[PDB]
Amino acid sequence: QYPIINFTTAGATVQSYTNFIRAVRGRLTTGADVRHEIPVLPNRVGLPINQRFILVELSNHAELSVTLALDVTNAYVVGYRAGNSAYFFHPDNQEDAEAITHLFTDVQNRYTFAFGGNYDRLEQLAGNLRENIELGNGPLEEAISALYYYSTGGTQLPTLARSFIICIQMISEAARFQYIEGEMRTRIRYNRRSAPDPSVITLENSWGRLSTAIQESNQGAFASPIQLQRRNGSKFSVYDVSILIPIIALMVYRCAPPPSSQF
Ligand SMILES: Nc1nc(=O)c2ncc(C(=O)NCC(=O)NCC(=O)O)nc2[nH]1
Repeated sequence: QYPIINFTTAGATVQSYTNFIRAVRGRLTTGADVRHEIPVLPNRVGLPINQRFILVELSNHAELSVTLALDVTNAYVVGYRAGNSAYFFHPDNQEDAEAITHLFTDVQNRYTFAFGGNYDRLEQLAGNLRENIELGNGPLEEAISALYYYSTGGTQLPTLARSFIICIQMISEAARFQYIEGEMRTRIRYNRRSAPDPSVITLENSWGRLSTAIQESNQGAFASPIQLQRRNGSKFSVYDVSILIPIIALMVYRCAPPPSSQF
Protein backbone atom coordinates (compact mmCIF):
# COMPACT_ATOMS: atom_id res chain seq x y z
CA GLN A 1 0.00 0.00 0.00
CA TYR A 2 2.87 2.43 0.74
CA PRO A 3 4.53 3.76 -2.47
CA ILE A 4 7.78 2.12 -3.58
CA ILE A 5 10.61 3.91 -5.34
CA ASN A 6 13.24 1.72 -7.03
CA PHE A 7 16.94 2.49 -7.47
CA THR A 8 19.89 0.34 -8.49
CA THR A 9 23.57 1.06 -8.16
CA ALA A 10 24.22 -1.32 -11.08
CA GLY A 11 25.14 0.88 -14.07
CA ALA A 12 23.92 3.98 -12.18
CA THR A 13 24.34 7.33 -13.90
CA VAL A 14 23.79 10.95 -12.91
CA GLN A 15 20.44 10.77 -14.72
CA SER A 16 19.20 7.53 -13.13
CA TYR A 17 20.20 8.87 -9.69
CA THR A 18 18.51 12.23 -10.34
CA ASN A 19 15.33 10.43 -11.47
CA PHE A 20 15.44 8.46 -8.22
CA ILE A 21 15.90 11.44 -5.90
CA ARG A 22 13.22 13.43 -7.73
CA ALA A 23 10.79 10.51 -7.33
CA VAL A 24 11.61 10.27 -3.62
CA ARG A 25 10.89 13.99 -3.10
CA GLY A 26 7.66 13.53 -5.07
CA ARG A 27 6.40 10.87 -2.63
CA LEU A 28 7.59 12.73 0.49
CA THR A 29 5.80 16.03 -0.19
CA THR A 30 2.18 16.57 -1.22
CA GLY A 31 2.40 20.08 -2.67
CA ALA A 32 -0.03 21.34 -0.03
CA ASP A 33 2.69 23.25 1.80
CA VAL A 34 5.31 25.42 0.17
CA ARG A 35 6.96 28.41 1.84
CA HIS A 36 9.32 30.76 0.03
CA GLU A 37 9.26 28.32 -2.83
CA ILE A 38 10.55 25.59 -0.48
CA PRO A 39 8.27 22.55 0.03
CA VAL A 40 7.45 21.42 3.56
CA LEU A 41 6.95 17.80 4.59
CA PRO A 42 3.56 16.67 6.01
CA ASN A 43 2.68 17.66 9.56
CA ARG A 44 3.00 14.60 11.79
CA VAL A 45 -0.10 15.79 13.71
CA GLY A 46 -3.25 14.22 12.27
CA LEU A 47 -1.33 12.34 9.57
CA PRO A 48 -3.16 9.06 8.80
CA ILE A 49 -1.05 5.90 9.20
CA ASN A 50 -1.78 4.93 5.59
CA GLN A 51 0.13 7.99 4.38
CA ARG A 52 2.99 7.82 6.88
CA PHE A 53 5.78 5.92 5.12
CA ILE A 54 7.37 5.39 1.73
CA LEU A 55 9.58 2.51 0.64
CA VAL A 56 12.89 2.69 -1.18
CA GLU A 57 13.88 -0.54 -2.90
CA LEU A 58 17.64 -0.68 -3.44
CA SER A 59 19.26 -3.25 -5.73
CA ASN A 60 22.92 -3.62 -6.72
CA HIS A 61 25.25 -5.24 -9.31
CA ALA A 62 25.62 -8.23 -6.97
CA GLU A 63 21.90 -8.87 -7.64
CA LEU A 64 20.92 -8.26 -4.03
CA SER A 65 18.04 -6.07 -2.88
CA VAL A 66 17.01 -4.35 0.36
CA THR A 67 14.00 -2.12 1.10
CA LEU A 68 14.36 0.98 3.28
CA ALA A 69 11.37 2.55 5.03
CA LEU A 70 11.32 6.35 5.24
CA ASP A 71 9.03 8.42 7.48
CA VAL A 72 7.40 11.13 5.33
CA THR A 73 7.32 13.59 8.26
CA ASN A 74 11.13 13.89 8.32
CA ALA A 75 12.52 11.68 5.52
CA TYR A 76 14.10 9.58 8.30
CA VAL A 77 15.17 6.01 7.51
CA VAL A 78 13.33 4.07 10.25
CA GLY A 79 14.24 0.50 9.29
CA TYR A 80 14.68 -1.93 6.42
CA ARG A 81 13.73 -5.34 5.01
CA ALA A 82 16.12 -7.92 3.61
CA GLY A 83 14.33 -11.07 2.49
CA ASN A 84 12.65 -12.68 5.49
CA SER A 85 13.89 -10.28 8.17
CA ALA A 86 13.10 -6.66 9.03
CA TYR A 87 15.09 -4.40 11.37
CA PHE A 88 13.88 -1.16 12.96
CA PHE A 89 15.80 1.49 14.88
CA HIS A 90 14.81 2.10 18.52
CA PRO A 91 11.71 4.33 18.29
CA ASP A 92 11.75 7.80 19.85
CA ASN A 93 8.31 7.32 21.36
CA GLN A 94 5.22 5.15 21.74
CA GLU A 95 3.41 6.55 18.72
CA ASP A 96 6.38 5.85 16.44
CA ALA A 97 6.60 2.30 17.83
CA GLU A 98 2.97 1.63 16.90
CA ALA A 99 3.47 3.24 13.49
CA ILE A 100 6.34 0.95 12.47
CA THR A 101 4.16 -2.12 13.13
CA HIS A 102 2.46 -1.10 9.87
CA LEU A 103 5.65 -1.77 7.94
CA PHE A 104 6.73 -5.07 6.41
CA THR A 105 3.79 -6.78 8.08
CA ASP A 106 4.28 -10.28 6.65
CA VAL A 107 8.04 -10.40 7.21
CA GLN A 108 8.59 -13.49 9.36
CA ASN A 109 11.40 -12.07 11.50
CA ARG A 110 10.95 -8.60 13.01
CA TYR A 111 13.67 -7.01 15.14
CA THR A 112 13.91 -3.66 16.84
CA PHE A 113 17.47 -2.52 17.45
CA ALA A 114 18.17 -1.49 21.02
CA PHE A 115 19.78 1.67 19.66
CA GLY A 116 18.40 4.69 17.78
CA GLY A 117 19.26 5.66 14.22
CA ASN A 118 20.65 9.19 14.61
CA TYR A 119 24.10 9.96 13.17
CA ASP A 120 25.67 10.33 16.61
CA ARG A 121 24.68 6.80 17.63
CA LEU A 122 25.50 5.26 14.24
CA GLU A 123 28.95 6.90 14.18
CA GLN A 124 29.71 5.45 17.63
CA LEU A 125 28.77 1.95 16.47
CA ALA A 126 30.60 2.36 13.16
CA GLY A 127 33.82 3.48 14.83
CA ASN A 128 33.95 6.30 12.25
CA LEU A 129 32.48 9.76 11.78
CA ARG A 130 30.63 10.86 8.65
CA GLU A 131 33.66 12.93 7.70
CA ASN A 132 35.70 9.72 7.42
CA ILE A 133 33.16 7.58 5.57
CA GLU A 134 33.38 7.58 1.76
CA LEU A 135 30.18 8.15 -0.23
CA GLY A 136 29.30 7.38 -3.83
CA ASN A 137 28.05 4.56 -6.02
CA GLY A 138 30.69 2.10 -4.81
CA PRO A 139 29.93 2.69 -1.10
CA LEU A 140 26.21 2.37 -1.82
CA GLU A 141 26.70 -0.84 -3.79
CA GLU A 142 28.67 -2.18 -0.79
CA ALA A 143 26.16 -0.88 1.77
CA ILE A 144 23.33 -2.72 0.04
CA SER A 145 25.23 -6.01 0.20
CA ALA A 146 26.15 -5.36 3.84
CA LEU A 147 22.50 -4.73 4.83
CA TYR A 148 21.41 -7.80 2.91
CA TYR A 149 23.82 -10.17 4.74
CA TYR A 150 23.21 -8.86 8.27
CA SER A 151 20.76 -11.52 9.44
CA THR A 152 23.22 -14.34 8.76
CA GLY A 153 26.10 -12.91 10.78
CA GLY A 154 28.12 -12.05 7.69
CA THR A 155 27.94 -8.35 8.47
CA GLN A 156 29.56 -7.01 11.64
CA LEU A 157 27.73 -4.33 13.63
CA PRO A 158 30.27 -1.61 12.76
CA THR A 159 29.84 -2.34 9.03
CA LEU A 160 26.06 -2.35 9.36
CA ALA A 161 26.13 1.11 11.00
CA ARG A 162 28.59 2.41 8.41
CA SER A 163 26.23 1.14 5.72
CA PHE A 164 23.26 2.93 7.29
CA ILE A 165 25.30 6.15 7.37
CA ILE A 166 25.94 5.76 3.63
CA CYS A 167 22.29 5.01 2.69
CA ILE A 168 20.87 7.86 4.83
CA GLN A 169 23.10 10.48 3.23
CA MET A 170 22.73 9.30 -0.37
CA ILE A 171 18.96 9.04 -0.06
CA SER A 172 17.45 11.07 2.80
CA GLU A 173 20.00 13.91 2.82
CA ALA A 174 20.05 14.05 -0.99
CA ALA A 175 16.25 14.33 -0.97
CA ARG A 176 16.41 17.14 1.66
CA PHE A 177 19.12 19.19 -0.10
CA GLN A 178 19.67 19.77 -3.82
CA TYR A 179 23.22 20.65 -2.78
CA ILE A 180 23.80 17.16 -1.38
CA GLU A 181 22.09 15.49 -4.34
CA GLY A 182 24.54 17.48 -6.48
CA GLU A 183 27.50 16.20 -4.44
CA MET A 184 26.39 12.61 -4.95
CA ARG A 185 25.87 13.25 -8.71
CA THR A 186 29.50 14.32 -8.98
CA ARG A 187 30.74 11.13 -7.29
CA ILE A 188 28.49 8.99 -9.48
CA ARG A 189 29.47 10.84 -12.69
CA TYR A 190 33.21 10.15 -12.24
CA ASN A 191 32.79 6.88 -10.32
CA ARG A 192 35.06 8.28 -7.62
CA ARG A 193 33.97 7.76 -4.00
CA SER A 194 34.85 10.32 -1.35
CA ALA A 195 33.88 11.47 2.14
CA PRO A 196 31.55 14.45 2.57
CA ASP A 197 33.34 17.78 3.08
CA PRO A 198 32.25 20.41 5.65
CA SER A 199 29.68 21.99 3.30
CA VAL A 200 27.80 18.68 3.31
CA ILE A 201 28.27 17.97 7.03
CA THR A 202 27.14 21.40 8.24
CA LEU A 203 24.04 21.33 6.02
CA GLU A 204 23.17 17.86 7.37
CA ASN A 205 23.61 19.04 10.95
CA SER A 206 21.63 22.25 10.40
CA TRP A 207 18.55 20.91 8.56
CA GLY A 208 16.26 21.21 11.59
CA ARG A 209 17.47 24.71 12.50
CA LEU A 210 17.30 25.94 8.88
CA SER A 211 13.74 24.61 8.64
CA THR A 212 12.75 26.47 11.79
CA ALA A 213 14.57 29.69 10.86
CA ILE A 214 12.83 29.82 7.46
CA GLN A 215 9.36 29.09 8.81
CA GLU A 216 9.79 31.62 11.63
CA SER A 217 11.43 34.25 9.38
CA ASN A 218 10.06 37.74 8.86
CA GLN A 219 9.26 37.71 5.15
CA GLY A 220 12.28 35.47 4.67
CA ALA A 221 14.68 37.39 6.93
CA PHE A 222 16.20 35.35 9.80
CA ALA A 223 16.04 36.87 13.30
CA SER A 224 19.36 35.16 14.04
CA PRO A 225 21.82 34.22 11.29
CA ILE A 226 22.90 30.58 10.97
CA GLN A 227 26.55 29.74 10.37
CA LEU A 228 27.39 27.03 7.83
CA GLN A 229 30.73 25.99 6.36
CA ARG A 230 31.97 26.12 2.78
CA ARG A 231 33.99 23.29 1.23
CA ASN A 232 37.29 24.58 2.57
CA GLY A 233 35.75 24.75 6.04
CA SER A 234 35.49 28.54 6.16
CA LYS A 235 32.43 30.21 7.72
CA PHE A 236 29.39 31.17 5.63
CA SER A 237 26.58 33.14 7.27
CA VAL A 238 22.97 32.60 6.25
CA TYR A 239 20.74 35.65 6.86
CA ASP A 240 17.80 34.88 4.60
CA VAL A 241 15.85 32.09 2.92
CA SER A 242 16.77 33.45 -0.53
CA ILE A 243 20.33 32.07 -0.45
CA LEU A 244 18.94 28.61 0.40
CA ILE A 245 16.50 28.25 -2.50
CA PRO A 246 19.12 26.47 -4.69
CA ILE A 247 20.34 24.46 -1.66
CA ILE A 248 17.48 23.04 0.41
CA ALA A 249 14.72 21.01 -1.30
CA LEU A 250 12.41 20.03 1.59
CA MET A 251 11.88 21.28 5.14
CA VAL A 252 10.56 19.55 8.22
CA TYR A 253 7.21 20.96 9.36
CA ARG A 254 7.67 23.24 12.40
CA CYS A 255 4.89 25.85 12.42
CA ALA A 256 1.74 26.46 10.46
CA PRO A 257 2.37 29.26 7.92
CA PRO A 258 1.12 32.58 9.28
CA PRO A 259 -1.42 34.57 7.21
CA SER A 260 0.19 36.24 4.16
CA SER A 261 -0.78 39.85 3.36
CA GLN A 262 -0.28 41.79 0.10
CA PHE A 263 0.50 45.21 1.62
N1 LIG B 1 18.07 6.81 10.44
C1 LIG B 1 18.26 8.12 10.13
N2 LIG B 1 17.67 8.62 9.00
C2 LIG B 1 17.82 9.91 8.62
O1 LIG B 1 17.31 10.37 7.58
C3 LIG B 1 18.62 10.78 9.49
N3 LIG B 1 18.82 12.08 9.21
C4 LIG B 1 19.56 12.82 10.06
C5 LIG B 1 20.12 12.26 11.21
C6 LIG B 1 20.90 13.11 12.17
O2 LIG B 1 21.46 12.59 13.11
N4 LIG B 1 20.88 14.42 12.03
C7 LIG B 1 21.47 15.32 13.01
C8 LIG B 1 20.71 15.44 14.32
O3 LIG B 1 21.25 15.94 15.29
N5 LIG B 1 19.46 14.98 14.37
C9 LIG B 1 18.60 15.25 15.51
C10 LIG B 1 18.06 16.67 15.50
O4 LIG B 1 18.87 17.72 15.56
O5 LIG B 1 16.85 16.86 15.45
N6 LIG B 1 19.93 10.97 11.51
C11 LIG B 1 19.20 10.18 10.71
N7 LIG B 1 19.00 8.88 10.97
